[PDB]
Amino acid sequence: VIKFRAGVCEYNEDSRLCTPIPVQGEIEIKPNEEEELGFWDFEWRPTEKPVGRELDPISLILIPGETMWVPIKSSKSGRIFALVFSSNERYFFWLQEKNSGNLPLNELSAKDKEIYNKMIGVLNNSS
Repeated sequence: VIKFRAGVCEYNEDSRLCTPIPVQGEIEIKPNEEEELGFWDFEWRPTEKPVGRELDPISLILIPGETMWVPIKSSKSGRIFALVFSSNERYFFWLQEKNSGNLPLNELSAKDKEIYNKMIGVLNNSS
């Protein structure tokens, strides 16, 4: 429904560190495929398949209190949209373009207030 360019970022965490492996795809904000599961998919999907990491193509639901919204969990490399889960496979996503990583970090993954506000609202929302 609402599409943007993104990749995956690593599942690999050591101290919540990550290094980008350049991988392309698209993220799509949806309210479900046929809108009856109950929860709001972020469908990721490849133009280049995920590598270096345990992650695969996915259609993944944002469930309150099982999806935390983390603005950036790292400080090695910017551009970290993190959705972290309670031992059900956490998924990290990465901004495909550079709009972050020229400046000191904050809540940046692209932007601070916009993304933070978008992420919290889609997250709570539930069908």
